[PDB]
Amino acid sequence: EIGTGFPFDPHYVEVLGERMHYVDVGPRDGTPVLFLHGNPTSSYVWRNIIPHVAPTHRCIAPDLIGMGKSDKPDLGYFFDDHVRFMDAFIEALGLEEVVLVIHDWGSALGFHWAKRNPERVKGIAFMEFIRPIPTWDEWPWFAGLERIEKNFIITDPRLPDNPIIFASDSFLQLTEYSREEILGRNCRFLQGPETDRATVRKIRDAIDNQTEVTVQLINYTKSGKKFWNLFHLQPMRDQKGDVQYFIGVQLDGTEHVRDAAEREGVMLIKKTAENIDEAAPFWRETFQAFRTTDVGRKLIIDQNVFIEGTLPMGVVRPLTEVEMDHYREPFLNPVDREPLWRFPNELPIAGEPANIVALVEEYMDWLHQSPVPKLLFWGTPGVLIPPAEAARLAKSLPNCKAVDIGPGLNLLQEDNPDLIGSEIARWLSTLE
Ligand SMILES: CCCCCCOCCOCCNC(=O)c1ccc(C(=O)O)c(C2=C3C=CC(=[N+]4CC(F)C4)C=C3[Si](C)(C)c3cc(N4CC(F)C4)ccc32)c1
Ligand SMILES: Cc1cc2nc3c(=O)[nH]c(=O)nc-3n(C[C@H](O)[C@H](O)[C@H](O)COP(=O)(O)O)c2cc1C
Ligand SMILES: [Cl-]
Repeated sequence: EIGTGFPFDPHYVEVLGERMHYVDVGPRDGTPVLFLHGNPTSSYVWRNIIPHVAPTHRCIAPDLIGMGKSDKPDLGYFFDDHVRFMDAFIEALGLEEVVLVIHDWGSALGFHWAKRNPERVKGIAFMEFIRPIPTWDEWPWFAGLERIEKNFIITDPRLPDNPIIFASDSFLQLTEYSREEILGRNCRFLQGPETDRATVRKIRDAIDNQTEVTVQLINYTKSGKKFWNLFHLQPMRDQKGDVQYFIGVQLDGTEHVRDAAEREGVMLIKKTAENIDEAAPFWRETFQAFRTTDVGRKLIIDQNVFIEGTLPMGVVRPLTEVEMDHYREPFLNPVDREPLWRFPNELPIAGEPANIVALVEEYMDWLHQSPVPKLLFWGTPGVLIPPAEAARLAKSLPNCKAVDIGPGLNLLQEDNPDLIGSEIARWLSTLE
């Protein structure tokens, strides 16, 4: 299993009148590697990465102020507050040059620090980072829905060849493929020799006409088992009425009951498609409600929805109870939940807040002209970084090597720590 323990002795340092906790392991003479977590996590999100780096390099992972084992003073916990504390933390440890490993709001911290101190950053690994998000349409409404008891997939017709970017657990059961064997491919891989080609044209024509179609079709499991697949597809449109996704709903079994009962099956998958489409904007409207005072604080501070509801929906795989208690630990007291609510209100989406938008633009500009080595991880569908944006950055950023970690949402270290860690370790070998 992926590791659930946290086998690191605590270290502490006084920072602007407040105590911060950090992990500090590995050798001590060379360039240190600084790990910056974001919301709603802590140095715990790095627990299975650091062991890949520790044999060769020093590993420093602080808990942001207000989080983890660090003190919890009375602040607004604005991004500017975290900036002051991290500035002071780095100076308090005496750090000179560093390599950065950064995630979420840790990455706004790391990129903002590098822009102001470029000759001290010898390389940057980043994943799911803070970028200006132009429109709420780019926020994936489907994030974290893999366990919904409904057989459906989402395709992104704007990626080459309309690949699958989401597959519910049910769809894995039906086809016998794992999520890593499904995402990023066109759903036509389920077809085989006895698939009626005239039916495949009916699907191809309808998709080209951006229109719904319902068919029954011969498909194959990963193990070669033929089965009748009764499935319905239909587009989803964004706020401009343009198709940004297709939704597919499949019915379970080799059927063979695809007659008379077919009229009930057809009605069931059509009804499921409509119900999912009806709910998609409410799924996405949750973060918008977070970004409000009276409702957002009742959800996140009074109810703890960010820990109990958003955090598991940022991992494709299920988090165990042990792992959920580690993330719960700093926030058992409702009064300590301020940084959970202020972070999403700082996110630069659709131009607000203007001050954070400007700041992230400034360091994005820096990163585009900086020769510093860059290692970027991304998953499907991701949350902050959709695949298309990962692809764009892989070509825009100089000295950038991009790594696809497989299925992933926001806490990519939790879906595939062994790849992220080993990739970081080989990368570090190629540096100065
Ligand atoms: C730096 C950037 C950070 C990255 C952020 C990552 O973003 C990931 C996606 O964002 C999701 C935002 N949206 C919500 O959080 C949300 C919305 C609605 C619901 C809902 O129930 O309708 C919930 C929600 C729960 C919500 C609250 C819950 N309590 C409060 C008590 F403490 C328990 C429980 C669940 Si629940 C254990 C009954 C639950 C289950 C669920 N199905 C399980 C799986 F099959 C999907 C879906 C939603 C919930 C959650
Ligand atoms: C949302 C969606 C779901 C689909 N699901 C399946 C499926 O489950 N099985 C299948 O054989 N084809 C499925 N397809 C069809 C293929 O992806 C493809 O569009 C079809 O084979 C016609 O295209 P082609 O002639 O270029 O192969 C789906 C298409 C969409 C848009
Ligand atoms: Cl956030």
